[PDB]
Amino acid sequence: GTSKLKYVLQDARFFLIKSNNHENVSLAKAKGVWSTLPVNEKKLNLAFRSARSVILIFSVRESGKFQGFARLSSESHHGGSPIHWVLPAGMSAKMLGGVFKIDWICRRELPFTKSAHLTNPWNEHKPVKIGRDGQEIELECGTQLCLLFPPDESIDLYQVIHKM
Ligand SMILES: CNc1ncnc2ccccc12
Repeated sequence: GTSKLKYVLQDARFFLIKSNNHENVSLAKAKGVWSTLPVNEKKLNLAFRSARSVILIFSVRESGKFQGFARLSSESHHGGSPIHWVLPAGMSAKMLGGVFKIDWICRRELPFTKSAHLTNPWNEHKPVKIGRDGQEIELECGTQLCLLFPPDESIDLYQVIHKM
């Protein structure tokens, strides 16, 4: 069903995460963490304090798909265990030092071909597949994009709801 999902998405903020590689998205699915550059680190830290849920929607570059989406459960933190990201060319581990804890809501893929009818008012009404890392997605677009994903029966939204 979709009722607990819709409850989680009600009045959420949505952000596009564009991973350069698959390795870090698999790590993020395994460990429930994400790290971004400080400009997006600041944006997400602000959004986490402002909304009942902040949803990150992942897509790895060149894949033609989204790989799932997750909810921020914390602000970024520095000083923990060095998460072994595959660091992109031009990105240092000090830049990715901020670590967000995330709860996955769906780890299933969605091909871009299935989101062609959805455009983002905060990105000039471009198809929602188009955007740089950190691009905020408007409420209705983001909600409808999340509802397009195949349900992930492995995930129980009860624990997620217990953090809102
Ligand atoms: C886990 N950190 C990352 N991994 C892969 N690509 C990225 C692109 C922009 C910012 C952060 C990235």
